[PDB]
Amino acid sequence: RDFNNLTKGLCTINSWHIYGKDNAVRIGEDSDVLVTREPYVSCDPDECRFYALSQGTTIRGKHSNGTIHDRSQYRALISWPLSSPPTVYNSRVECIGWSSTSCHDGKTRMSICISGPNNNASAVIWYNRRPVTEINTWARNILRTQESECVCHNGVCPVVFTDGSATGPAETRIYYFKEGKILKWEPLAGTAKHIEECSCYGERAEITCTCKDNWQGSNRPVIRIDPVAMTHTSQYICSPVLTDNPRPNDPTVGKCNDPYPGNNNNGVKGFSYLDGVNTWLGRTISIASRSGYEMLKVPNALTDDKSKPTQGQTIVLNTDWSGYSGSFMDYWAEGECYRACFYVELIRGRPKEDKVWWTSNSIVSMCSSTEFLGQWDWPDGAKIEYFL
Amino acid sequence: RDFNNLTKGLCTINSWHIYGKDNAVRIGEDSDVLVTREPYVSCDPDECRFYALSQGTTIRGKHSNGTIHDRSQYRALISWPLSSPPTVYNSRVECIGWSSTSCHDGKTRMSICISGPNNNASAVIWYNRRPVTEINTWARNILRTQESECVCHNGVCPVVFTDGSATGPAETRIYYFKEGKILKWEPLAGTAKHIEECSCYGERAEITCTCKDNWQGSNRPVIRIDPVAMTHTSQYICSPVLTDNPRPNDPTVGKCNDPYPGNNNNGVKGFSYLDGVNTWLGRTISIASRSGYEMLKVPNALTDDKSKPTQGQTIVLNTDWSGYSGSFMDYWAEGECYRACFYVELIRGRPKEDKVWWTSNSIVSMCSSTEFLGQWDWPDGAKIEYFL
Amino acid sequence: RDFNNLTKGLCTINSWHIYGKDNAVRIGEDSDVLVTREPYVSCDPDECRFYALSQGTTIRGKHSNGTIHDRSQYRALISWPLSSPPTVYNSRVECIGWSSTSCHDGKTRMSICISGPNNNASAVIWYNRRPVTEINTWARNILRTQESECVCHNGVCPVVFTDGSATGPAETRIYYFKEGKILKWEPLAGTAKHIEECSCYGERAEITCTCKDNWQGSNRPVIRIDPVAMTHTSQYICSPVLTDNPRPNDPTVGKCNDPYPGNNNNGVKGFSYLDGVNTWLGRTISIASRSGYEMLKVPNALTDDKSKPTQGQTIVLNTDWSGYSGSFMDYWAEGECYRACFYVELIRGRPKEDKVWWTSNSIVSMCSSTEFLGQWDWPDGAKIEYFL
Amino acid sequence: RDFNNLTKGLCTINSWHIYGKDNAVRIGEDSDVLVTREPYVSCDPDECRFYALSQGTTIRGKHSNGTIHDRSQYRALISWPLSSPPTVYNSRVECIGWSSTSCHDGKTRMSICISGPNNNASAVIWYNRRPVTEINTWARNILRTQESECVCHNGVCPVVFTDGSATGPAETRIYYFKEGKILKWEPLAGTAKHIEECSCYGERAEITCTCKDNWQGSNRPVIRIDPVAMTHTSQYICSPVLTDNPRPNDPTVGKCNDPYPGNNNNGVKGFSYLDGVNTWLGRTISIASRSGYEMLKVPNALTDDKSKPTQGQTIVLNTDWSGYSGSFMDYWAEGECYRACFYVELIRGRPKEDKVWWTSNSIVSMCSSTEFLGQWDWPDGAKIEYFL
Ligand SMILES: *[C@@H]1O[C@H](CO)[C@@H](O[C@@H]2O[C@H](CO)[C@@H](O[C@@H]3O[C@H](CO[C@H]4O[C@H](CO)[C@@H](O)[C@H](O)[C@@H]4O)[C@@H](O)[C@H](O[C@H]4O[C@H](CO)[C@@H](O)[C@H](O)[C@@H]4O[C@H]4O[C@H](CO)[C@@H](O)[C@H](O)[C@@H]4O[C@H]4O[C@H](CO)[C@@H](O)[C@H](O)[C@@H]4O)[C@@H]3O)[C@H](O)[C@H]2NC(C)=O)[C@H](O)[C@H]1NC(C)=O
Ligand SMILES: *[C@@H]1O[C@H](CO)[C@@H](O[C@@H]2O[C@H](CO)[C@@H](O[C@@H]3O[C@H](CO[C@H]4O[C@H](CO)[C@@H](O)[C@H](O)[C@@H]4O)[C@@H](O)[C@H](O[C@H]4O[C@H](CO)[C@@H](O)[C@H](O)[C@@H]4O[C@H]4O[C@H](CO)[C@@H](O)[C@H](O)[C@@H]4O[C@H]4O[C@H](CO)[C@@H](O)[C@H](O)[C@@H]4O)[C@@H]3O)[C@H](O)[C@H]2NC(C)=O)[C@H](O)[C@H]1NC(C)=O
Ligand SMILES: *[C@@H]1O[C@H](CO)[C@@H](O[C@@H]2O[C@H](CO)[C@@H](O[C@@H]3O[C@H](CO[C@H]4O[C@H](CO)[C@@H](O)[C@H](O)[C@@H]4O)[C@@H](O)[C@H](O[C@H]4O[C@H](CO)[C@@H](O)[C@H](O)[C@@H]4O[C@H]4O[C@H](CO)[C@@H](O)[C@H](O)[C@@H]4O[C@H]4O[C@H](CO)[C@@H](O)[C@H](O)[C@@H]4O)[C@@H]3O)[C@H](O)[C@H]2NC(C)=O)[C@H](O)[C@H]1NC(C)=O
Ligand SMILES: *[C@@H]1O[C@H](CO)[C@@H](O[C@@H]2O[C@H](CO)[C@@H](O[C@@H]3O[C@H](CO[C@H]4O[C@H](CO)[C@@H](O)[C@H](O)[C@@H]4O)[C@@H](O)[C@H](O[C@H]4O[C@H](CO)[C@@H](O)[C@H](O)[C@@H]4O[C@H]4O[C@H](CO)[C@@H](O)[C@H](O)[C@@H]4O[C@H]4O[C@H](CO)[C@@H](O)[C@H](O)[C@@H]4O)[C@@H]3O)[C@H](O)[C@H]2NC(C)=O)[C@H](O)[C@H]1NC(C)=O
Ligand SMILES: *[C@@H]1O[C@H](CO)[C@@H](O[C@@H]2O[C@H](CO)[C@@H](O)[C@H](O)[C@H]2NC(C)=O)[C@H](O)[C@H]1NC(C)=O
Ligand SMILES: *[C@@H]1O[C@H](CO)[C@@H](O[C@@H]2O[C@H](CO)[C@@H](O)[C@H](O)[C@H]2NC(C)=O)[C@H](O)[C@H]1NC(C)=O
Ligand SMILES: *[C@@H]1O[C@H](CO)[C@@H](O[C@@H]2O[C@H](CO)[C@@H](O)[C@H](O)[C@H]2NC(C)=O)[C@H](O)[C@H]1NC(C)=O
Ligand SMILES: *[C@@H]1O[C@H](CO)[C@@H](O[C@@H]2O[C@H](CO)[C@@H](O)[C@H](O)[C@H]2NC(C)=O)[C@H](O)[C@H]1NC(C)=O
Ligand SMILES: *[C@@H]1O[C@H](CO)[C@@H](O)[C@H](O)[C@H]1NC(C)=O
Ligand SMILES: *[C@@H]1O[C@H](CO)[C@@H](O)[C@H](O)[C@H]1NC(C)=O
Ligand SMILES: *[C@@H]1O[C@H](CO)[C@@H](O)[C@H](O)[C@H]1NC(C)=O
Ligand SMILES: [Ca+2]
Ligand SMILES: [Ca+2]
Ligand SMILES: [Ca+2]
Ligand SMILES: [Ca+2]
Ligand SMILES: [Ca+2]
Repeated sequence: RDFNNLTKGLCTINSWHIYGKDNAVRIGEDSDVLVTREPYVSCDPDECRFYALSQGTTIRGKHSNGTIHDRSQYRALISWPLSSPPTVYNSRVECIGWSSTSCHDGKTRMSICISGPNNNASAVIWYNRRPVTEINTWARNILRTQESECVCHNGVCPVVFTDGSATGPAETRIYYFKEGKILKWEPLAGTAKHIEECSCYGERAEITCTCKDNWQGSNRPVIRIDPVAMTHTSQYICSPVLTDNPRPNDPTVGKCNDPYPGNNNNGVKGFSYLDGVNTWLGRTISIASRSGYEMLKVPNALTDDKSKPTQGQTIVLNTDWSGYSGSFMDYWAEGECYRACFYVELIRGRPKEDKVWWTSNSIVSMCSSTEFLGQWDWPDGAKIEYFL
Repeated sequence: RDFNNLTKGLCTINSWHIYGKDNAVRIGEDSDVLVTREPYVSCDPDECRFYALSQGTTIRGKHSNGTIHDRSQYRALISWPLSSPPTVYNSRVECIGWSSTSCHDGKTRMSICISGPNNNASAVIWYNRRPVTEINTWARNILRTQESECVCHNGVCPVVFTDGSATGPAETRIYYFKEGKILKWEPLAGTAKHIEECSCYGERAEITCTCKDNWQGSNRPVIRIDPVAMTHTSQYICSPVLTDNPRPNDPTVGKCNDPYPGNNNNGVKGFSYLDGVNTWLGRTISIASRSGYEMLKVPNALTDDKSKPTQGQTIVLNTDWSGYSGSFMDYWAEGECYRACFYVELIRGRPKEDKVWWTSNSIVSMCSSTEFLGQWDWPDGAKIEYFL
Repeated sequence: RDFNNLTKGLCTINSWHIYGKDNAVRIGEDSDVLVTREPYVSCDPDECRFYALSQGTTIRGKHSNGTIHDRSQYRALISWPLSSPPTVYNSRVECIGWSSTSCHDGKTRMSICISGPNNNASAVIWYNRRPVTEINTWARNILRTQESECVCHNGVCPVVFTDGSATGPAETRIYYFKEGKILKWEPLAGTAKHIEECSCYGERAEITCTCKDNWQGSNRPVIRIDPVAMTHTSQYICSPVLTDNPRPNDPTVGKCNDPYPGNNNNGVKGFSYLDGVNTWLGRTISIASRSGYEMLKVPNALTDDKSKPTQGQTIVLNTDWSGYSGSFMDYWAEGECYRACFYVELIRGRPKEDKVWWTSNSIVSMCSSTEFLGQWDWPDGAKIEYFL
Repeated sequence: RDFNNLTKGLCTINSWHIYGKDNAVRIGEDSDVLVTREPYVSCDPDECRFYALSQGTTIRGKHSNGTIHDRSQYRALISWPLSSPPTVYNSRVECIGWSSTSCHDGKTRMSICISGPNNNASAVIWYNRRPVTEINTWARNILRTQESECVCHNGVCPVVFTDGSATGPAETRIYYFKEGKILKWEPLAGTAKHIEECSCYGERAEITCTCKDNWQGSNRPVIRIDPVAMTHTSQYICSPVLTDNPRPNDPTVGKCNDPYPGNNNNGVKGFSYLDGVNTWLGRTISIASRSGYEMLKVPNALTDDKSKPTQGQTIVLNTDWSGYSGSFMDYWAEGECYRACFYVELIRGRPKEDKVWWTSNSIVSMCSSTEFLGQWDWPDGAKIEYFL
């Protein structure tokens, strides 16, 4: 109909309720489920769906061997009905590639897939299910993007890309698209020293992205975008409650404009909702591996370098595997506020579980509740032994 | 379009005709059928569908081992086309959880799923396929609901929940929802001493629920709801034709306001159509187990403590496994009256058939006929030996 | 929109072109294809689909053992997209039962399924996918119907049913339905001595049904129905070109009002297009078994007791298995005439191929061409050995 | 809505971006994927889909044995969602046969399938999913057509057919269809000596077809059609950059009106975009087998007998199997020009890989970009050893 405008603020997050869970690995042990990774969730005005990068093979299939690898010609961005697993028969291919993002502007959806060899990748921007624009690699070193939904305001959908080194300064760009066309792009500015895999959400005409500094920071970089002025700023979450993985133990004081040191060249896609006292941070429980997952209410985390948790909710036990996590919201829901949501990728297989030769995942997702709900843990649920 | 109003009375039930049957267990022996239990049927203005709580695994899958358990993080309310089996590829997830209800108000559908550990469960009410309201456990002991469809009148959809003990007094509440929002809730009143798993239907602006007294009664408690005044009453079916399972043998006189004694802390979800002389009761044939199923016309069963059968129809032979049973009607059918319908869950596997490690079921459903139709029996039809 | 009216006459049939073929048995050797029999084809204003009676199991499934049996509680009328096979995942259940018919009146579809034990069967008439009317057995001996599509004119859809003996006089009735309701029914009249499994088509406000005399005739009985007056007549195809199976060899003169003798208590569902010189008869090539299939142009076959073929087309070689055959037309196609169509059931398995324990079939269907097209043969195509 | 008119010219092709890839063989190793060959892509105003000739069996199925054969009664033209594989459950049958073409005229789609024995084949033209016209073989020797999409202009959709010898002069006809009806047909004229499997596209009210001279030419014949005047011309691509397979090595000067000699009675379906300096030719890398695939910018290839490449892009490495290739465009995309697209059939199995008994393929497809994008190679990706 008309382009969606981020006119609402976030609902008060007093807890998280279960939203969707596909049990993909459990089910796929005996059905035609595609191997995936890098999943996310994204809504259209009339439906919300699961998304992920397929590996072009079923989990039980012999070609599942080797799926620990991130980039190949057999990957594609696929979407499928909420809480169903990604099967060969119900998965819709959005585009071909090994890195992606996607978002609905209120009229139709834009999907972006990057493919290519490491030194010669290219992004193709699809709009209304047709290819419209292409962008060639600018630094010839793994052109890559969000791996979770983008956000639009009045037809303008900003997207963060990075090209170049993963362990030194790289060239990050913010593209402002409208109907799949490039209105403008800027180089990253601000104090964030390295950006990768941004998780974004929008509220009150502003888009907030919590990304990952693979190079040096264990605290997360944040990019705040003005989609009208088509400008942005960047900094790090000030809070001592560190949210990357791996990471050092939490200090008593964090860093607002520099990476918090202790762990180099590694990390995991993650997210946060930065809204004053209504601030919630997601993170793996383990400081060493992609294990467990918890949400922590850390009032003013973005700007307070001594902020610590006032409430929390465990999502996945530390004795269970987690993975990437990102933000999304149903911008077309009823009500006066946007309900914050997120997903956690529950990785199974390699490298942690090497008795099998594949790597895949399932998805669990929650949204906020203004109630103070009881908590449960949500593991993948599959028994690896069954796959042997 | 407009909210549906319960303006019609029930059609005269002179017999029951076959409505739907999915043969899920037979088919699933060699196809991707999800393991389920707690099924039901519910109609939208343009389609009627089968519903059930998936176990997050196929029957042939290795994760089917252990599905005798009722609550886990791998369950979800799913719906699928009438008479098809619940397959991985055609099952639509309504919400995540281990206890549910769902009903269409004429404009859109409300689905409710409860999830959580036993001492910290919560219900999330979905409307128009979006989460709208959440209710935290009030007694910290297995918050649970109907396991069959709710009913709406002018947008108001009452739902019966129970939280607390299964073998002593508990806290049952009647919630009046409208567009997924809580208009009001009441504690249970009347003479019913314990309520669980209500089976409801509506006619002439009144909603009748036949539930189960797990604690003491072998006769069934009944809750009659006024969805306009948003008030209710409760009693037991007066009839000596006892309809819970297990149960003692039928006496010559029943109880109207107390549980009929003889069997404690056990029972099965069931239903009835209480409409004066047009009254029909469903029940297992066996007084000891979930075996067989029959419909008995017991005129004035609700109010006559000496009422006995005047007609009957066998649905499932006593040599075949049955299970839960509940009511539903197509409130959007043509004609001058609502045609009473019901389903019977045909449980296969554990605990009765323990040579297999799973527990699942298929569904059979009938609706009333004003004709006096010949009868057939409708078993699940699967051979357990094939699964060995 | 509006009820369809049989305003056109048949197109001139100069040959038959391939219309649809599902290769169900070939495909089902390694995919989730339901076991079926008694198939047919029927069109809606916007789509034409394959129909059949499922056996409630896949062909590869262990429950396929015993599917030679015609009636069980596990059968149902299913429909699926033209030329696709009947799979667990794409088959839509129309109703439950072991004998059926179905037809679209231009506004919506009426489907009829009969279920029950032999002495207590009942038909339930569905309209707009809802049960509307039920008819109890009148002779307590296998109430049964067409097994191919019915035909409507101005909302009136006549259907032929038979109840009683298969080897002596029975009680055949013609029901005139409108919106699933019974407007009227008549007992069979005319000279046809026994009627079963009528194959019908409509043209110029008249409905012609070629049925089967299981009792005595090797020539086929024909019922011509006036859907406006709601009256009918019956006789036999006069032609010496005999079209039942089994049957004696063709004589030089046939019978117009008596069964042509030579074979008792057996037969096969079949069809014909009786339109003066534009008359075409279908039949198995073998006089002993359901083997092969051919179309023969026999001018004035219905009324000329010495009529013999003037043209022909082989459909299935005598070295290949055939089975039931029936008529249907797309009453919603463009043009000035109705194009005659038919299907042939290609039965595989028992009793002819007893190395397997199942019985199923695939479907081949053709429509007429005004051209004189070259001919091909169309076998099922599966290798039974693969199933061993 | 209204018939589409070829009002735009081609976009400038500066490189090719990835459009779709189904990874059919990889996926089908462990899922219900139909065996196919002769694939293509074709768009409707609201969706673009993959098309191919099914073999009526899954790849893992036992009936896959022998699928190297081109014509049988078990083949059919099927279409399925872009980039999904052709599965038993998502494949839509357009018509039955072993040679086909299909195209949308802006209002609805026309599909053509030819079936029959070699000496008695016939084409049936479907429009709006109904059979409308039939054409009998005129030379009694494998009536055959494009194997890729046709193109329409103001409702007129020309199609090229060939009947007769594959190794001597044959009878090629150009049919001009409108709503499935024949408006006119012409015999082939011009200097092309033999025509088979034309790949066509339209721009500025002209339709260009790059075909294959199976008899003598290693350079490709080209047919340019005027869909308004319903007339055409034919010649060969003048360029010395030879594009059939097998073929001799490239000379320094080609032939404009005669086949370039060196290889007789063999070839492969291929295509080209002939647009002055914006000319791009596709071809296998190997001159001996269907191995590899590359796009070469050869300015004025059609008319310049000394034209050589000025740019290029490798699509499939010479160490990977290719096959047929053809053209298609989304005539309903936004913008001022038509974006040239093509697909490459990646054949697996026999005859090159004879350790398996089947022959199938997957599909890769690209569209042009005005950018100068980096290149990747796109192989089928399956490991034959897994199928052993
Ligand atoms: C039924 O359901 C309800 C609802 O869920 C249940 O109630 C919830 O219970 C939760 C668990 O108790 C609770 O979550 C905790 O909240 C704490 C904050 O509240 C307390 O402090 C505030 C502020 O003073 C008070 O107002 C309030 O009254 C409380 O006293 C958080 O602090 C908790 O998080 C910390 O602990 C957990 C372990 O429990 C860690 O995993 C987590 O990371 C936090 O601790 C680490 O980080 C901090 C900050 O840097 C460090 O100081 C600390 O030492 C830890 O650091 C180590 O560990 C991390 C992670 O591994 C590592 O990176 C670091 O380097 C160190 O090694 C926790 O979030 C909910 O708020 C509460 N909800 C409600 C509404 O009440 C109820 O129990 C359930 N009922 C039943 C019967 O089960
Ligand atoms: C073709 O189809 C038609 C249509 O279906 C077939 O006709 C039907 O036939 C049915 C079977 O005969 C019949 O069903 C029975 O109806 C009885 C009522 O009718 C009779 O009584 C009335 C009232 O006097 C008369 O008007 C009428 O003329 C009849 O005489 C019911 O009473 C029957 O139910 C009882 O019996 C069955 C076993 O048959 C039990 O399973 C059932 O639970 C009932 O009996 C138990 O309960 C009562 C009440 O407390 C006890 O008194 C009794 O002792 C039993 O108690 C024990 O068992 C229960 C259950 O296990 C346990 O809990 C308890 O503790 C005790 O141990 C039965 O419903 C249909 O009405 C009839 N329909 C029609 C339209 O005619 C026809 O036969 C078919 N034709 C062919 C050729 O097959
Ligand atoms: C390319 O394609 C074209 C188009 O398909 C091919 O041309 C077609 O070729 C067909 C086969 O030749 C042909 O079909 C036959 O047509 C005959 C009628 O035409 C002839 O007679 C008329 C009338 O005089 C002439 O006008 C005309 O010129 C012809 O001369 C039919 O009579 C044929 O049917 C009979 O024969 C077949 C076997 O071929 C039997 O299976 C069939 O049942 C018919 O014969 C039985 O029945 C009759 C009637 O009672 C008996 O008299 C006879 O003895 C047989 O009876 C025995 O067998 C039956 C069945 O088993 C049993 O029940 C009984 O008891 C006895 O045991 C046949 O239909 C097409 O018309 C023709 N089409 C066209 C447009 O030309 C062309 O060949 C192909 N090209 C190539 C290169 O292959
Ligand atoms: C990142 O991505 C970019 C974008 O893709 C990469 O850049 C591309 O690199 C490509 C590979 O170098 C390049 O493709 C080549 O383009 C040549 C034309 O450009 C050159 O000549 C023009 C004209 O003078 C100059 O303007 C220009 O500056 C260049 O110098 C083509 O000529 C190439 O095709 C020929 O070579 C390939 C092998 O590379 C053959 O397979 C192909 O068939 C062509 O050669 C055969 O055919 C010709 C014509 O008859 C014969 O003369 C020749 O001898 C060959 O003949 C034999 O082989 C054939 C085929 O087997 C057989 O039939 C015959 O009988 C003989 O046996 C090639 O197309 C892109 O244009 C370029 N793109 C851009 C935008 O720059 C970049 O490298 C990537 N980066 C990294 C780091 O990898
Ligand atoms: C989002 O904001 C823009 C205004 O910036 C709205 O766009 C206007 O919509 C009406 C109706 O389509 C037009 O007549 C105006 O010209 C539109 N645009 C501009 C850019 O002025 C848009 O409708 C808003 N979206 C919603 C859902 O209300
Ligand atoms: C069910 O009853 C309510 C009346 O209580 C009907 O609601 C009215 O509908 C018309 C048309 O939508 C409105 O103009 C009235 O204001 C509505 N509501 C009320 C609450 O007054 C409703 O239409 C009835 N449903 C049906 C199917 O007739
Ligand atoms: C089939 O015939 C009936 C007439 O018998 C047509 O029905 C009339 O249709 C118009 C428009 O719906 C009405 O105003 C008339 O009253 C209708 N019926 C009768 C029974 O008189 C019907 O439209 C015809 N069908 C088609 C497709 O034209
Ligand atoms: C393609 O060209 C034809 C004109 O040749 C357009 O057809 C005209 O469309 C309008 C509206 O449908 C009619 O009133 C004219 O009579 C149509 N036809 C002719 C043949 O004159 C057609 O609309 C054009 N297609 C598009 C998409 O614009
Ligand atoms: C099922 O689980 C039980 C309990 O863990 C185990 O002992 C049993 O062997 C399992 N059965 C199968 C077939 O795996
Ligand atoms: C099929 O059933 C028959 C009869 O019960 C039995 O003897 C036979 O062995 C079964 N065949 C198979 C393969 O199970
Ligand atoms: C395939 O068919 C050939 C030829 O009939 C046969 O010899 C061969 O063994 C078959 N291969 C397999 C795996 O069945
Ligand atoms: Ca880091
Ligand atoms: Ca399988
Ligand atoms: Ca009880
Ligand atoms: Ca007979
Ligand atoms: Ca050639």
